[PDB]
Amino acid sequence: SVFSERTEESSAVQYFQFYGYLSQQQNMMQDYVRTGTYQRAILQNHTDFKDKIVLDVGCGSGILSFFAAQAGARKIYAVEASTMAQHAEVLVKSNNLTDRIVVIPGKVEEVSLPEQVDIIISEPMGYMLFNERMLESYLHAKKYLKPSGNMFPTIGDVHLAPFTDEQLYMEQFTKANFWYQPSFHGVDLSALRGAAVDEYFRQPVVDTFDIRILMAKSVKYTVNFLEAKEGDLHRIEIPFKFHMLHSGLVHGLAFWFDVAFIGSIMTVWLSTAPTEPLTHWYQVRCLFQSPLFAKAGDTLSGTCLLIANKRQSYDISIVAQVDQTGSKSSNLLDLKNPFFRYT
Amino acid sequence: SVFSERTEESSAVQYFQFYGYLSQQQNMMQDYVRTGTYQRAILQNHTDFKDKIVLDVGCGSGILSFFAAQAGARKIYAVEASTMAQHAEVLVKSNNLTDRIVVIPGKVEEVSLPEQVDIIISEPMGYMLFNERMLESYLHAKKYLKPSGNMFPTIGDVHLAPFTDEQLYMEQFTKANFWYQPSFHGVDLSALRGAAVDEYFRQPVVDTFDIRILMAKSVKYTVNFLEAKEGDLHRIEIPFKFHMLHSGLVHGLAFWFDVAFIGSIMTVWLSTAPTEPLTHWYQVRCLFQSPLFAKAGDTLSGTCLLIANKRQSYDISIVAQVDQTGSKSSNLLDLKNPFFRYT
Amino acid sequence: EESSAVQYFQFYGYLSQQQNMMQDYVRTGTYQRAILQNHTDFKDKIVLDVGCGSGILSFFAAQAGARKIYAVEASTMAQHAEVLVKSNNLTDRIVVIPGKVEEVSLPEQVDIIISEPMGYMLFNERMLESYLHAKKYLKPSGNMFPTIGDVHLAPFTDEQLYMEQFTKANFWYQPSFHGVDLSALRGAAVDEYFRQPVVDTFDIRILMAKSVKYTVNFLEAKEGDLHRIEIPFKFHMLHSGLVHGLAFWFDVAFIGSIMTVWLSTAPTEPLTHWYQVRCLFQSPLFAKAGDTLSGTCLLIANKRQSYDISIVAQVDQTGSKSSNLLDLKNPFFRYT
Amino acid sequence: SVFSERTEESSAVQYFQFYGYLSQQQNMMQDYVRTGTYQRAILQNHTDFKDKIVLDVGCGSGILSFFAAQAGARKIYAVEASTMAQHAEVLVKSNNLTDRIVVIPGKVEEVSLPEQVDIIISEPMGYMLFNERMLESYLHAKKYLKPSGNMFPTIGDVHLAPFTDEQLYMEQFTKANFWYQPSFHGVDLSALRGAAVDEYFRQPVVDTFDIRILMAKSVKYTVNFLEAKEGDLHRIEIPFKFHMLHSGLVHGLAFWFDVAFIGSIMTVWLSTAPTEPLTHWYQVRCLFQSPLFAKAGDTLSGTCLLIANKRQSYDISIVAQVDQTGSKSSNLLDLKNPFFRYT
Ligand SMILES: CCOC(=O)C(=O)CN(CC[C@H](N)C(=O)O)C[C@H]1O[C@@H](n2cnc3c(N)ncnc32)[C@H](O)[C@@H]1O
Ligand SMILES: Nc1ncnc2c1ncn2[C@@H]1O[C@H](CSCC[C@H]([NH3+])C(=O)O)[C@@H](O)[C@H]1O
Ligand SMILES: Nc1ncnc2c1ncn2[C@@H]1O[C@H](CSCC[C@H]([NH3+])C(=O)O)[C@@H](O)[C@H]1O
Ligand SMILES: Nc1ncnc2c1ncn2[C@@H]1O[C@H](CSCC[C@H]([NH3+])C(=O)O)[C@@H](O)[C@H]1O
Repeated sequence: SVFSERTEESSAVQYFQFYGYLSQQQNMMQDYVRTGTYQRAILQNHTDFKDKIVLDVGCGSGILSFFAAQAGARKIYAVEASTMAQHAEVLVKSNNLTDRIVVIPGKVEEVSLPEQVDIIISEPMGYMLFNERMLESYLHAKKYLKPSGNMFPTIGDVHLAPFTDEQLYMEQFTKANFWYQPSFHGVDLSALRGAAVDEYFRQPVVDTFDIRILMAKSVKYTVNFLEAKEGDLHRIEIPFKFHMLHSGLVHGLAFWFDVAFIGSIMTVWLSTAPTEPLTHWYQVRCLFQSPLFAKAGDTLSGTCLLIANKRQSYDISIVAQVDQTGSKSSNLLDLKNPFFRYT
Repeated sequence: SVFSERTEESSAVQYFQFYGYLSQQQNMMQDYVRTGTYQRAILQNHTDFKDKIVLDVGCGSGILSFFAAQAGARKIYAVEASTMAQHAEVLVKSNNLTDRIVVIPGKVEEVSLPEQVDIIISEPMGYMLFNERMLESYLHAKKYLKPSGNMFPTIGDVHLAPFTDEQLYMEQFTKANFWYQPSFHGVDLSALRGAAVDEYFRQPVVDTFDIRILMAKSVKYTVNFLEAKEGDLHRIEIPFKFHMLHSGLVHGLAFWFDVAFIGSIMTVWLSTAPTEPLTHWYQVRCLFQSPLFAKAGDTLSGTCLLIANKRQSYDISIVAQVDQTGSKSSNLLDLKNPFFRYT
Repeated sequence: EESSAVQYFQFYGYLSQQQNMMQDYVRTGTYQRAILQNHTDFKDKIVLDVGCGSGILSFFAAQAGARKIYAVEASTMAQHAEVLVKSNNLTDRIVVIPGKVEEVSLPEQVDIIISEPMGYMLFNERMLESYLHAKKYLKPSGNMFPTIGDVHLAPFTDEQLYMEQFTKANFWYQPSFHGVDLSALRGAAVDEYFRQPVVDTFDIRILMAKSVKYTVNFLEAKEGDLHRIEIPFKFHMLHSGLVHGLAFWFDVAFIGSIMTVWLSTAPTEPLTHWYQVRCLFQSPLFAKAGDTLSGTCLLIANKRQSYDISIVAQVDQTGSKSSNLLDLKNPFFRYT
Repeated sequence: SVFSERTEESSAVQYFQFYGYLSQQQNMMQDYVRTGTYQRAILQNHTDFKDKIVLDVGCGSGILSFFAAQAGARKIYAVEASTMAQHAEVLVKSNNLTDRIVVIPGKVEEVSLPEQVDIIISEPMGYMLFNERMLESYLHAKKYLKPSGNMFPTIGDVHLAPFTDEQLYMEQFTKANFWYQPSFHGVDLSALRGAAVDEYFRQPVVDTFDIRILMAKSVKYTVNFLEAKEGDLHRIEIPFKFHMLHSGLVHGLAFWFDVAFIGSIMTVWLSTAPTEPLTHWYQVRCLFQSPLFAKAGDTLSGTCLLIANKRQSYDISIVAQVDQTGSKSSNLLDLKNPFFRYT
């Protein structure tokens, strides 16, 4: 199948084991911004759902299908690959919606749906939008989408901005310098210090931060889910040119994302920006191996290349240069294993 | 091999991947009670190592092998299945111990050793002692042990005691009651309440606690590593009969463990008891879904049954009754998915 | 029901209960203040005291110069009031008439009716109906003391109380209480506990929105108006969080010719023997600051001299709704 | 029925409304002394129950019937007049005991049983044993008892003893003197002081106390439920002669009670004495209007007469005199309206 060909089994097992927990669905559901914004988007665009056929990709508990039901959908196919699928069936039955919602256990790449749909709904966004690579299943599901059908969310924006955080940068060495001692219980650990430094810097940092550490307005990379194909997400090249608003040391790049629901009545935005209330996605920061000095007015240019890997995640490659000085720094990060710093 | 027939590919991959990180090694090493107590056990029993052949099962960073070298071992075979093996060899070289520590990459069930050993060392203890199932590899390694050789640790004591903690119980009940809502954003979730409670209470609670919450003297279950066979750890049946010292609600059972290093010069104990300084193992508590009332003088009897599973952990069944009244509780826990409650 | 009335009037026949009421200085002092400072509404007037008890209000009316006070009391306290009238040398002015105001015959119409008919949440005990019934003896230009009553409602957050009640219900969750499985009743137990209005006081900071007010004008209203009392509400949430229920209190106003005097049982005011009342939701509602919480509190009069209370509340922005039933006759007195 | 004939409608309605609440059943159930002693009494006398026909008078939640089922009864008729009867039916089914326990809604005086029973069980004890007059229903149920049938409880002991408690006594005047003031908001209340004193002294005081307030060994009055007839409980005359152990002022009589379960295997006692752990019955004290001075060695003689009233309670008449001095005191108390003093 399409899913299995792009994912090591070991990862998929863990992934769907993870989403089989009611506690995780609860964790997502209790994020008021998320759930409220999806509900707001679906109900305020009721003309996009009333008497329509809907597909819920990865329905989990089923919450979005029930929202689609509130909006008047004629028939909702709710596909779910984890065991959560049975619980969804339970909720469908207990909410007297069996005539309207059909739970389909399995992967959307592998199940067969009987008819074309007017609209697809889903919540496939991970850290940095793309983590978990579920966006590809979302795009894959358009094989069941009627031409001129719609996608909720309709588009996704990834934002990048350079940041300064001396303490975060210093933290890595403070942790790694554990190994820089000649007699830990009589053992010289120092030979592993460089390896420890490298290991820490390959971890993207998941947490939030004060927006005051940001040194330039973000660069935006847009995925239009109506236009994009699954293959578009295998290699994501995000060039950037930052016009520095502040003078100082740039320690790395900060990441967050927005998604938009573009309905017939209105467009509704779900934002994970550090200027907005915190969500369960937080934000993500990728350090440069070496800080770059920049003056306000200078340009910081380079590339963030996201390469999809077989663990349902991405290898992140960042190259940055201060154009005015030629000072250069890069980093390569493994997004499947982020460091959760939030407290 | 013995390891692969009894272990899922997915679980083993994540396990040995997990232990491939220097940061996790740093976390274990920075547990001073653990590391210091091991070093104390090995050095104070230097005669059990002097000019001896040693096997270190799962050497990780190699720290125990270095202790064995400090104590005068002539040759140490250090077996390690994760990529950490590469790092351990780096340390063996930078510490000029190549003539004495031989790193052998691979699983102890699969590698070939050149000779039998006089003593086996390892740190195979997990949560509730048994989690991760490394004790089976530790016991499996005895095929390389000479007829009158020794094991460090030599024995392991599991301790059980009932506790009262209304707040923890109500905490979990508070979490589970989310699924009690009849109108979460208009959706009746209640049909799943029972499912939510089951899932939450199946999580052993990992943390520490004040000893005064204990309602009776602990019961001890001893595993003798010198005599026990690997197969013995597939199904562990722990009967218990507590003589209640205090009247009140028993909300569940608390678990911790001791291990002993029985050397020629001394017996050295490593304890994770709540009366002792905290370790990275903390303590473990298994909640009853419903508490049992008992009076001082009553006896609380039952069985704790541990079933080894394919995810390198245990299915826990706890059945307990207040003998005088017939008040009974039965519970099942999934040790692989614990609740980390500390700070 | 005869059964309810017997207990009611036996309860009010005890001197200790009168003492308990009298020793509420806010109540007694505020009543006295309302009557004396509007003394011209009583001076040389005819008064009816509905449910006079010990007679204290009739005595206030006498102090204000009333020419004649008919003090109606159905409990045996009526006999104690007459003792006080004699020992206070007011036989020429206070006439105790034992019996129910619905059943006695009065010699003349009155200029003003006084009474203390307020129960928990104002309406408990359904004595307001007797008060309004008594208006048959009221002159066209007559007055009522109190004249109006305001019921105040506000959403509140109080996790401690909610878990307190759930902890109690959790008893019925046991699969083996002395070997007996009680759990099949847990749903019934929760329902019962959560049907208890909680009588006590609280810190005003638990309130999550400015209160909503429902006013009953005793001068205008009919007895019949009180069998079904429908109180709609729309709260504009000031704080984000879990709404665990609705808090209730009441004010009454004595609108006299000289001044208006207010008696308040609000949590911002000194405590009275009425405290305040809270109705818990079985499931709390999450609301954000700025959201709207709308719904209805419906009071249906029953034959046990009280009301069946249905509270339905909804967060308008999410559709999260909670429904609840309270038996006002059996409250939980939490105050200590 | 005999029940409707001895109780005003108003009282019975309130009584059975009161007992229709689960919280009330719960409070009785959570009295461990009570519930546990009944369970012990029934299980330890299993030969009095195994394959027998049982009558449970006023089963409430049904708990005693379930104890009888545990002891092996072939059949239990569980009679209950409040709406609790319904909830009892639910528990019998959910506990898979419909073939052995038959819930019979109604008053034991009014329902019909299909057959005679071997043993009657009940918990009919009120304050000072006799309050609520349920013992008459219990004795009435003997119309269904086989000759040589048994009753659990089998006997009831009411204990009386003189006590000294100056503070309790003074409390009464402190409370009544509220009315002894010439200008309560301008009103002279004093004419009612005597009535207030009266009202307070007519209330039996419910609470517990230090046994050291007792001034003589108690006198015991026994009801043998096997022999007694309903009518025996309408008028209960308890003569007493106390031999004073301590010198001082006697302020009244303290009351408590025991019941005994006289089975074929053993006798089990349920005691509410102030020397025993507290129960929901506490103890009861009836004050004398005027205290009596007694010397150690003096005799305090008199009568406690309990007269049943239609409010399902008793009018208590107590007359006592110190024989050596002739000083005399009386009190008339209404057990229906006690003062709950316990704090
Ligand atoms: C929570 C406290 O509740 C209260 O405020 C009251 O009910 C006030 N209480 C006490 C107030 C008292 N007057 C005082 O201020 O001293 C009501 C009194 O009115 C009597 N009564 C109730 N119905 C009655 C009826 N149809 N006909 C005649 N009498 C009635 C009652 O027997 C009682 O004596
Ligand atoms: N290819 C796939 N096919 C089906 N379900 C999937 C797939 N990939 C991920 N999922 C599920 O999609 C869900 C993403 S989480 C969103 C769940 C739910 N719609 C909610 O908003 O609460 C998880 O339950 C995953 O198990
Ligand atoms: N069957 C096995 N064979 C070899 N190594 C193993 C096996 N099971 C676990 N391990 C490794 O053993 C280690 C357990 S942690 C103990 C490491 C070291 N003794 C120290 O105290 O620092 C990890 O590095 C695991 O990867
Ligand atoms: N005459 C009567 N007939 C039937 N039930 C009665 C009668 N009098 C009292 N009861 C009930 O008897 C119970 C008294 S206490 C509850 C006793 C129960 N067996 C237990 O141990 O928990 C109440 O449920 C009353 O409603």
